[PDB]
Amino acid sequence: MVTIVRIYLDGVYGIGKSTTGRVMASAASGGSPTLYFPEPMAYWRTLFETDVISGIYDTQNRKQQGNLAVDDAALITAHYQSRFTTPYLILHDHTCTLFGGNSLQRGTQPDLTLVFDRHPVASTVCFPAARYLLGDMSMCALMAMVATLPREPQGGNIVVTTLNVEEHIRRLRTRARIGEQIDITLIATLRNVYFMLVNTCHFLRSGRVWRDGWGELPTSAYKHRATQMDAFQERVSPELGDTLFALFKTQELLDDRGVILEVHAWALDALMLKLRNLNVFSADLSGTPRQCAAVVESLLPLMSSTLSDFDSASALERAARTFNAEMGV
Amino acid sequence: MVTIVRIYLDGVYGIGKSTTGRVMASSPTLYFPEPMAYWRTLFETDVISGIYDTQNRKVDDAALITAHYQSRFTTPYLILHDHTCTLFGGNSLQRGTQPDLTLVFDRHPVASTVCFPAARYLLGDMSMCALMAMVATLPREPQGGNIVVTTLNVEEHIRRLRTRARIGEQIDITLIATLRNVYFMLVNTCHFLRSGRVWRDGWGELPTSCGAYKHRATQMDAFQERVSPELGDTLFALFKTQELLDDRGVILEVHAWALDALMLKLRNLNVFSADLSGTPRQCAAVVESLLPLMSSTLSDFDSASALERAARTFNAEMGV
Repeated sequence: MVTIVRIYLDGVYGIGKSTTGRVMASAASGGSPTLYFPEPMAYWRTLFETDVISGIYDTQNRKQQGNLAVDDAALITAHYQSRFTTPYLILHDHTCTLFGGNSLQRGTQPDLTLVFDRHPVASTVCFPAARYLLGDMSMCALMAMVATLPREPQGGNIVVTTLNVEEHIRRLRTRARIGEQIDITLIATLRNVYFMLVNTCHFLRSGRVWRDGWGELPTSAYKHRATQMDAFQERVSPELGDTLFALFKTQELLDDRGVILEVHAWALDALMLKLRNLNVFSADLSGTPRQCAAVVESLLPLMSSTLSDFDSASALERAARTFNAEMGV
Repeated sequence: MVTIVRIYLDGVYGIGKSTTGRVMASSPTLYFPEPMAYWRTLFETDVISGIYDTQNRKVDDAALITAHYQSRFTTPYLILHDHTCTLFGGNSLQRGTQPDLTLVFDRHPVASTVCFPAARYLLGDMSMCALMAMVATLPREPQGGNIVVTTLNVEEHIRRLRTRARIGEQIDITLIATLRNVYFMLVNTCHFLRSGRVWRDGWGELPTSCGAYKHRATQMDAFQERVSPELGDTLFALFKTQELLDDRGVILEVHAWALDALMLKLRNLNVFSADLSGTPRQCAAVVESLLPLMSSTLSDFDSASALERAARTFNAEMGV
């Protein structure tokens, strides 16, 4: 038998996710034998007749320019948003058959650590949520995305990466073209959405449910605040209004009476059940890559581990080798 | 402990599955209808109008808009699946008795995520990429599921669809023919997995489905139901395409994983067929007759009440 700790590293782009993950996988970094699963980049650019990275931001240009109807521009955007998801769903279907069960917090160092660049939450929930709040996407499209989030089986750990805005923009800046513009509005919205995610999991871990405070909560003004730089944070004890659930109390989902339809309630039930099994953490990436790797590394004692066998652990290693080689550039 | 038999009534449209379902409910029987309101009524867009109106291309951008609409068909199915899968219970077994409760669902997630799209790249209206996209979103069927594919001789099917259209309408006959082939492939896939085999058994010794295979899959009566089918009679066969292989002709591992998922997700689907030639009451009788061959799960009193609540709500919210 083999003890396994699995970690999804997530957050806003340009913070230092991949670099931290690669260092964590290194071996110069010590700790437990670690396997890194990078972003499925080939899948997006190189394996099919289209570059989904192109399309996404490009559609936001064609719509601005007046190159495609705004009704069409919300539709082809959505389809690309959908394509981001596919490789994550596939990786998830594959590896969940191998983690094993017996989730526990065992405190000791595992036989083996897995590190995934991004959890399926990123492309099915967070990124679409951002786009909906900015007005690039409808509620109906968001629900299309959100419904495709898979259930996390027992044992999962998600580490959301944090960083002060100054340094984050500075980090994007160094990596940007000549005098290329940075989308401050998107990052600001994406930064809040990830705080809403961290808050949500805290909420659910404290035994609370999306109905706890629903009647009192105002209708979702809300979208203004969602784009406001630093309007949201990691909260000690989260209230419904600090979580993702709050964006769903809007008119498009309610009665004539003002009561949410039971069918959208079912949708919020599913989002809850699906995030239940994600043990949540924060990691500040202020340091150098080495120091970042250590900030995440020191979260291990509170992390959940599963018991798997030697044959599955090997199957996870071939998976990682297969994934790295098939997803590069 | 309440004994539950859930059946998914599925197949190509315009045969009479909804009608059959409604009659079965009139052993107590619940009927979950299609999420019609969800698709047409609850939001600004009409996905049934949309996917038809998007075919005002009759050729490259349409393929992306029709693929997005396909996603929207799926949404309410994933929502209903997530709510009910909690309540069915475990202990799957073919007990051969009349259950305390039988659930009739209009269609399974497999229709919208696999059959209509999931490599519906077939008519060339959608791409392998857009396909993998839908197929990946197929939910895992928990133990005890039963699927009944409705079959109908093509003459009576075409008649039914015609005696339902108005002054200047069309029937996408070429879509109807393809769907009839894809649903046979679905039946065969389940028989094949039940037979103990796996998508790899026959894979090397299968011709690369490229160009010719798609054209064959759109001909009326090109496929049929077989108890012992060849790999080429299944949904697995359509994924051996140049688009998914490397230089040396071997399927990439990531694509292989997608076939495993599809495989695994279909495992607990006990498949049946039913001929819908007769009257609505006869069709229901045909389906009712398969009951003692089906899987049943053991649920608690509280969960079966929740399922009864589920159907009342769903019929209430999804009408028109």
